[PDB]
Amino acid sequence: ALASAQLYSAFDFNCPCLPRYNLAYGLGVLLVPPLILFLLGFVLNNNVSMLAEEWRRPQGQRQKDAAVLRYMFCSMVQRAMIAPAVWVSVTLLDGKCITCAFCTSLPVEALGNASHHGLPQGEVKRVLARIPCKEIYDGQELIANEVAVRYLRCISQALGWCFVLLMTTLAFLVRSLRPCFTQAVFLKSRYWSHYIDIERKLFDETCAEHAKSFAKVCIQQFFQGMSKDLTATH
Amino acid sequence: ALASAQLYSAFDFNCPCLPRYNLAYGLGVLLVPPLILFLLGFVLNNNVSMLAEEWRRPQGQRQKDAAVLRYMFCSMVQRAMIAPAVWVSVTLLDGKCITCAFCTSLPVEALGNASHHGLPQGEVKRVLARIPCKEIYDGQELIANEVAVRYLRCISQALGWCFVLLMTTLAFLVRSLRPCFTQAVFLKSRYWSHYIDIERKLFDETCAEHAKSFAKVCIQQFFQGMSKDLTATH
Amino acid sequence: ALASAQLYSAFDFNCPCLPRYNLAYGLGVLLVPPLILFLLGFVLNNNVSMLAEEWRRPQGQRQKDAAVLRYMFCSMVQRAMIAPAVWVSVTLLDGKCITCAFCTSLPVEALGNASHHGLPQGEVKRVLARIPCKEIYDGQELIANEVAVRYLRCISQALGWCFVLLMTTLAFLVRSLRPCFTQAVFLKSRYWSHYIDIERKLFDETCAEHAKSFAKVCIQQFFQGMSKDLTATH
Amino acid sequence: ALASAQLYSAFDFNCPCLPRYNLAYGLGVLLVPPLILFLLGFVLNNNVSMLAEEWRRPQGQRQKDAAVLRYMFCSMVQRAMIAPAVWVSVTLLDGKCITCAFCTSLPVEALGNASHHGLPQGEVKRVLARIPCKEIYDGQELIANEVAVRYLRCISQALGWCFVLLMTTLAFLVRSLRPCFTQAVFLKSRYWSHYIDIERKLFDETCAEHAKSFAKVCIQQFFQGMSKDLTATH
Amino acid sequence: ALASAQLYSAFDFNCPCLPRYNLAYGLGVLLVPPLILFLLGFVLNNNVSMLAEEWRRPQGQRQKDAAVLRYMFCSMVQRAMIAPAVWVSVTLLDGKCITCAFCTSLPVEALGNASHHGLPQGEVKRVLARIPCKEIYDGQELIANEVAVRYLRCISQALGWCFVLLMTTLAFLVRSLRPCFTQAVFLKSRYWSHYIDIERKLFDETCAEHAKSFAKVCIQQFFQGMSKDLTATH
Amino acid sequence: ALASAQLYSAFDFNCPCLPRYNLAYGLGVLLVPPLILFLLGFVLNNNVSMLAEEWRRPQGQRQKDAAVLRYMFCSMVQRAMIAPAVWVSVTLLDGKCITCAFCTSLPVEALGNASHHGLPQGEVKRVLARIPCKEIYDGQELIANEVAVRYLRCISQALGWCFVLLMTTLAFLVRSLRPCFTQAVFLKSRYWSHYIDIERKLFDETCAEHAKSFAKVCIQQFFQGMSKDLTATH
Amino acid sequence: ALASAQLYSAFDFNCPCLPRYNLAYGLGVLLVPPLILFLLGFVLNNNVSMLAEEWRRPQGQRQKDAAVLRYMFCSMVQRAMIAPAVWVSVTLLDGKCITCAFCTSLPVEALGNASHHGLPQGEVKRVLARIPCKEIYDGQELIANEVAVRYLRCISQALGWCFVLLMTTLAFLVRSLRPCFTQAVFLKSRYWSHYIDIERKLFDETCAEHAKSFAKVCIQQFFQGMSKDLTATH
Amino acid sequence: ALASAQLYSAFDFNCPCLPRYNLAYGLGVLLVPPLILFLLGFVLNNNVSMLAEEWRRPQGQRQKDAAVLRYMFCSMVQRAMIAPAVWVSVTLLDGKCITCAFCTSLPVEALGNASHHGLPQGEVKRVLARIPCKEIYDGQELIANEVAVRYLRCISQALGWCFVLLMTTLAFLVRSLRPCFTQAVFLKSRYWSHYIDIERKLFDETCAEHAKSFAKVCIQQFFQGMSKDLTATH
Ligand SMILES: CCCCCCCC/C=C\CCCCCCCC(=O)O[C@@H](COC(=O)CCCCCCCCCCCCCCC)COP(=O)([O-])OCC[N+](C)(C)C
Ligand SMILES: CCCCCCCC/C=C\CCCCCCCC(=O)O[C@@H](COC(=O)CCCCCCCCCCCCCCC)COP(=O)([O-])OCC[N+](C)(C)C
Ligand SMILES: CCCCCCCC/C=C\CCCCCCCC(=O)O[C@@H](COC(=O)CCCCCCCCCCCCCCC)COP(=O)([O-])OCC[N+](C)(C)C
Repeated sequence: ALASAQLYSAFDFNCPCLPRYNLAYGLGVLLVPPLILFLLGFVLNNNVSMLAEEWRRPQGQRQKDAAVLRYMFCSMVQRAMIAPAVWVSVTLLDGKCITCAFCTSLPVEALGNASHHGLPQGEVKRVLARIPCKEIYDGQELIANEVAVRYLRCISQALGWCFVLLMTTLAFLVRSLRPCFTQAVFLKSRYWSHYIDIERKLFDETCAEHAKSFAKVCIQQFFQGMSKDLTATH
Repeated sequence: ALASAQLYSAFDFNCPCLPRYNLAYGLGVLLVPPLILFLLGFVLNNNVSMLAEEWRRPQGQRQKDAAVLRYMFCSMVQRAMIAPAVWVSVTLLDGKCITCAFCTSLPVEALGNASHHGLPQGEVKRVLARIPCKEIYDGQELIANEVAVRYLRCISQALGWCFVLLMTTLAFLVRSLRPCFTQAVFLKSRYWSHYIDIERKLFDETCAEHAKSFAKVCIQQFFQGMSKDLTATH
Repeated sequence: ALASAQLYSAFDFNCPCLPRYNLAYGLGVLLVPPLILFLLGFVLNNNVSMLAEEWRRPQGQRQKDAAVLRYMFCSMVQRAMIAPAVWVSVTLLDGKCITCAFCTSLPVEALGNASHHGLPQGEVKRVLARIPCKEIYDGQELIANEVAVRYLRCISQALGWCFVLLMTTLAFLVRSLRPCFTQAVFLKSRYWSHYIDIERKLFDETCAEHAKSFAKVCIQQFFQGMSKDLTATH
Repeated sequence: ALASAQLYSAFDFNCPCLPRYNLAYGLGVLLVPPLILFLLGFVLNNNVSMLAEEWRRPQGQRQKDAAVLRYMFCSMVQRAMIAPAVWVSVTLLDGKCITCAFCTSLPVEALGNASHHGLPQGEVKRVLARIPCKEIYDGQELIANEVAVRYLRCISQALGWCFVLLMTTLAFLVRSLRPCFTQAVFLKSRYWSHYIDIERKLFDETCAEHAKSFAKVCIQQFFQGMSKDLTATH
Repeated sequence: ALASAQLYSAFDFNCPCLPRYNLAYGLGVLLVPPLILFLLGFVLNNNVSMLAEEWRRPQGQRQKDAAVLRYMFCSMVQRAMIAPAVWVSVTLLDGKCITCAFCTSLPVEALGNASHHGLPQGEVKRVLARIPCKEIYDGQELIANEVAVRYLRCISQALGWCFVLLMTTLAFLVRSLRPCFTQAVFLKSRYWSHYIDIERKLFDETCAEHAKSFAKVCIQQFFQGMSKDLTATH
Repeated sequence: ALASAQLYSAFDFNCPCLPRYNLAYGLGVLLVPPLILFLLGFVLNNNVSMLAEEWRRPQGQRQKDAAVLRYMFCSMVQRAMIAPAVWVSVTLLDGKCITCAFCTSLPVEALGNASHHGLPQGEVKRVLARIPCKEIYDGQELIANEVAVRYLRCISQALGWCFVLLMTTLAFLVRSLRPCFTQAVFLKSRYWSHYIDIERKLFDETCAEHAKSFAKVCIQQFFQGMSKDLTATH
Repeated sequence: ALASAQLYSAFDFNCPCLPRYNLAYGLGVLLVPPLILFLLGFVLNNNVSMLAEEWRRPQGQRQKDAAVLRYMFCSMVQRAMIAPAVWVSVTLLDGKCITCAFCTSLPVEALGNASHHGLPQGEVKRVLARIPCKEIYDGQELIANEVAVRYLRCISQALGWCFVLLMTTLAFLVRSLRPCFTQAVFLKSRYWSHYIDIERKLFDETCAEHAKSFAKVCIQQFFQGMSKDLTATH
Repeated sequence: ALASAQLYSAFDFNCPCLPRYNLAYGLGVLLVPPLILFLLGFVLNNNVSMLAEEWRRPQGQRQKDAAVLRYMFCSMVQRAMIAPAVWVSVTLLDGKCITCAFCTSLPVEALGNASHHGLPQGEVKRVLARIPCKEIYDGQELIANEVAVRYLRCISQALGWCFVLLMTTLAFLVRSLRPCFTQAVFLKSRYWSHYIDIERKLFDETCAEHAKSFAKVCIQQFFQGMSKDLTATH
């Protein structure tokens, strides 16, 4: 979870100031890295195999239970949401992922300069699009680069807090209510966990103990056959 | 509690210098993050489920007691107030959350420049609003940017200390008085806590001990059936 | 105690250069933060409840003693004075809390420039008041900003050391004399402390031991009722 | 795995701005260091010898099993892919390895300057090739150096995330499915590991114990033969 | 002792360049902080009360001895001198505490400029006094500010080493000679220390052991009276 | 091994820009430091003496074995190659050791300026030789100093990776194949190691135990002969 | 010993450029701090009292021995020389303590400028004396300030190494020869040390054990006399 | 050994640019510090006394042996060479100790400027000598200061590596050959070491045990004679 925030510093955002690629490159940085951390939430878990080994059979003779599986699945999905939830928020509290996503859509005749200063309806996208990357901006007449960053960098943080609110309100709601939390079905899941754990621990003990009783018959053939006597003796 | 103060440095405040959005964006940074830490105070607690499982039934056959619940609820709410209390204070001891909230309301004909220098009653909001963000300020004639920050940044810290005073005086008052602190009802709550704890500890012992007595009948079927003899023996 | 000094660095002093608000904003930073740490000295203590539970009854049937309470009260007040004592001193060894408190009162015709250079008796407050905040000072003729800071920043440190002297001389005096230090009454207080401590420790032992004898009758109802047999057995 | 990322900082990339060598020097930094970490993944493993000692005999009398080997091989290859997978991604999230690979191929008459400004079809490679190394660039007329880095540095990160997605989706797929994961064959592999380990541990015990029973007959010949008496005695 | 040196860095010396206040503000920083650390040396000690409780009675029936007290007193005073001794030296090895103490007294017609350049006998104090604070110095003609700091900053360090010499020579003298060091009286003091220590340790044992035998009769009244039965039993 | 890389930072490379000394000073920094670490690999080992003590006799009556020695020798040589292998690579990934080795050999009429601009065939070495040390370069006309460093600094890193590839491919090959790895001869070597170790440990025990039985007869002659009585007794 | 070197950084050398005071202030920094560390070497030792208590009596009835004292004295003096030896060397390896000691004595007509350029035989001291403190130097004609520092700063380090040589040669000589190192007298000194140590350890045991047998009769008078009963019992 | 390298940073080299003193001051920094560390290698050893006590007698009745001494001596000398060996090398890998040693000897008519530009055969030493200390160099015509440092700073490092090679080749040679390494004589030396060690350990035990049996008769005379009764009893 903590690695989700620090890796954002390693990434070096930069938006290609082009008309139709901004909307692609912006959202992609917003949604795809979440999707990675979602799937990555499963492979790090250990019970993922049991579901596939169990859910693979479309015959109904499944071993564990019809209801315990639904619980264990719905539980594992919850502990996965934490990683992508952190990413989508902390990236929304910066604006850079959003400042160049919709930069080619804001209104200029409302908060910026006048409605028109002598440019067609096509170059406006050609000119507004370069709002980020404050080193090549040919639209200082149409709107100030310093202001148009404030208007958008602000709107981002609104979605930032309004997102974190709707997220925590959801955790507070499922953490204290019905969604497959029943007392009976809970004991089954917690019990089958210990069965899986002491199995692996108890198996390793018997195997190693079986070898030690068997390897000794081999190590008495390398010995007593080299020379049966050391020549280096004085 | 300590994470409430350090996260303020991670956030990068910046106020959109517009007439009617300041008052929105200012207060929102003041109140919403508190509301997050309030709800977050519950989900981190563990007894939250017991209340919902208990308070859900609107029938009166509740198990624990009619009075113990009211205590445990009123206790949990107290340990939640600490987080949002720290946020609302330390953010009030900076002014940035408040300097742009009411910047479009102070009087200019009292501490600033003269009463009027040739501007209508509409642009004053248009001009005063940009007092923060000291890079685009077209009102150096109407009031100095250096002074108008002092007048407001000062008034903030007054509410800062005056808030922390009324807060600590409240803690000192409830920490040594009546609010459901009775000796009898207290023992019930402290007793039902240990019942919940040694339950989980004592349950895990019996389950694991039950598996170990049962798994051994399975591990004697993988063994003694592979070959009953190692071929690698010399 | 140590947090009293370090928090001073977190606070960012700045004095609103106005005529009648300096005297308010100055002293407030001097006295109010002390008052916070005073009350905060009680809520962190644990015996505060016993006094309120005991001193509440205005009937005279108080349990502990008529004299032991007076000792325990007068003792707790002493260990509270340490925090505000550190604050009022270390803030007096800087002048910033005092340089703008009385900056509108010093004499100019004594150490500064000439007695009068052509200004009325009203603007002198209007002009002298801005002595701190060395970026907008319209009184370079009436007195040098570099000198008038020395005269006041010096007078502060006089009260600084003269305060710490009168403080330590008071600690040295009460630490080795009469103020309710009698041998008899002392043993009562030290004895009732251990009674309060081993009570809480001894109570938790019996309660937890009572549950463990009782929870076992419940955990034999979830078991032996699931199936009495594992289906996953080979 | 972690050393794969940090060593990238030690390496100091720099692309020789020549026409036909870019495409060589670029890909080489992309593919060769992966190939090193692949082979290096084997030599650090310990079971590599057993395969060669076993797979060397092309006669079919192999000792372990016909199926266990295929598992152990296919398992070892998996834990090797992690190192080169990290390299090829983190180097694709920078562009420098890719910005000079294809810099001599992008279109100029699409996103850059005009289609032609008076240069033949040969020097374009001669001029475009020096796009990186922003100190000797004789093509400021044909396309801006600041823009042409954005267009390519962006396209890299697309392959960056699109690579990491297809990678993690592959791990999630093989981590929960068929590829030689059968229960029977698994026990063989895990069992032959312990045999190899307790062998080395049990052999060292017997050898050292055999010497200690034998060395003592030698150390009684250096002693009792020096003088049988110390001369330094008083 | 070590805190005496480091606190000097926290203090921010600055000398008010006035005629008759230098001599006051200079010595005060030299002597007063010593006097604080002297008295502070007592309150941190623990035997201070015994002297006051003993020396208070002006009747001669004192308990301990007529001679042991004189030893214990003369011993405690010695371990106090270490703190102020460090302060007065390390502050003398800087000159700032002394450079502005006597700056208005040095001779100008000896090492500085000529004897007289056209100023009365009053302004010389008015002009020489501002020698420190090298930002407002109207006496560059009468003596160079760079030289007059060397002459005084040097004389300080002479008293610095000459002080530390006379100090260590005093410690070496009393550390190996007569001043109430007799063998007989020494054993009394060292013996009465252990009596005071094992007293407090042995008292706490009996009191706590007495409560535990008594509290149990109270904790059997909260129990067995709540309900004698848990309702939450299944 | 790790000290091989860090010591490179301590060394301060600098190439004497002369015609025929570059080729000497360059290669010397490349090959000689390797040769040091090779020989240093032996003296740090401990079995080096046994070979010399054994291989010295050119008579054939050698004690250990005719075959075990060849193994132990060929093993020790392998663990020595690691140090010089790291040096020759990491120094090839910088170019400075190679940029001035062959700087007087590259072609100028291929990638640099024109074929000839008015200089004989002798001064070209006189002029090209100073390509490194970019402070005295009299050949800005014949070829740019910025480009000619790229051409050579690049060619180095080609040999860098191409070297590390051929190295790791060699380790992977000998780590899993024939070169005196036979099972029989291996047990001899591993067995004679323990003999050497427990010998030194077992010898030190007997010697120290022999002295302690003998020193006691000496320490009863200094005692009981001083005076047989202390005079300081009271 | 190590504190002798680090304290040199704390001291801030600066030489008063005057004719006859240099020679004083220079040597004083060289010799006096040594003399401090010499005497300080004794007071930190513990056997210093025994000598004074023993050597005080000029009667010849001394207790320990006529010869053992001479050894213990000559031993303690040796372990004191280490501190001042380090100071006098490391301060000689800088020149600042010596560059201004003899700066008014070097020859100018030998390594500096010409023999005479128009100044009397008195001002030469007046002018040469200010050679250090390279901010006010009125002798740039008579000799360069940059050179005359080299000539003297060099001569210092000659005495630096030549001192450390004669010092270590002395330690090597006394560390392996006659100066009261005899075997007989050595055992006396080493024996009387243990007598002094186990005395203090054995005395503290008996005294504390004597109090504990005695304090108990006092603690049974504060108890059983308060009330013999707690009133707080329920 | 490691302190030999770090102390080089503490020393601040600087060469007095004079004709005949360079050759002195240069070599002195090269050879003398080695000679210090050589002698210092002995005094830190402990067996140095035994040799002097033994080798002092020129009579032939020496106690240990005629051959063991020669071994122990030749062994101790070896472990001393390590310190000065490190110094002479790491100082040769910088040139500063050598750049000003022979700076007044290199040829100018070979690698520098022309053979003669109008100066006699005497001033050449007068002018070449100041080659280091690149702030006063009056020979920019005769040879460039930047080049003449390269020519000499290079030649140093040749002797640097060529020295370390001949050194390590010597260690590798004596570490595996004849120089008094015989098996018989080795056991004597290793045996007499343990005799010396357990002697000191066993002596301290008997002496301390003898005092404890004797001090008790003294501590029963200070006790039972003070008063035989405490007066402070209640
Ligand atoms: C300071 C530290 C810095 C941190 C870094 C931060 C940045 C991080 C950025 C990114 C992180 C990305 C992580 C990737 C996923 C990791 C797991 C994995 O890969 O395992 C899989 C790999 O084995 C396979 O099955 C893949 C095989 C596909 C072939 C790929 C060709 C590679 C050669 C190149 C030729 C290219 C030519 C084409 C050119 C386009 C499966 O093996 P496993 O054993 O089952 O894995 C267990 C996984 N577990 C451990 C998670 C449980
Ligand atoms: C902060 C730290 C910095 C990190 C550094 C980061 C940078 C890293 C960069 C690069 C890392 C490169 C690592 C190399 C591989 C290492 C392993 C190895 O080499 O072992 C082999 C070496 O022994 C041989 O078999 C090779 C012999 C070939 C002769 C080479 C001539 C050398 C002389 C020069 C003349 C040249 C003249 C020609 C000039 C062109 C085999 O021995 P082993 O005992 O079986 O090895 C076990 C290996 N194990 C330990 C892995 C299990
Ligand atoms: C942060 C830390 C910095 C790291 C530093 C990095 C830089 C490192 C740079 C370089 C490292 C170089 C290391 C050198 C080799 C070390 C080992 C050695 O020397 O031992 C030998 C020395 O004893 C001898 O046998 C040599 C005697 C030759 C005489 C030399 C004259 C010296 C006086 C000067 C007059 C000159 C006059 C002429 C002027 C030209 C043998 O003794 P040993 O007991 O058998 O040794 C065991 C060795 N072992 C411990 C390895 C097992």
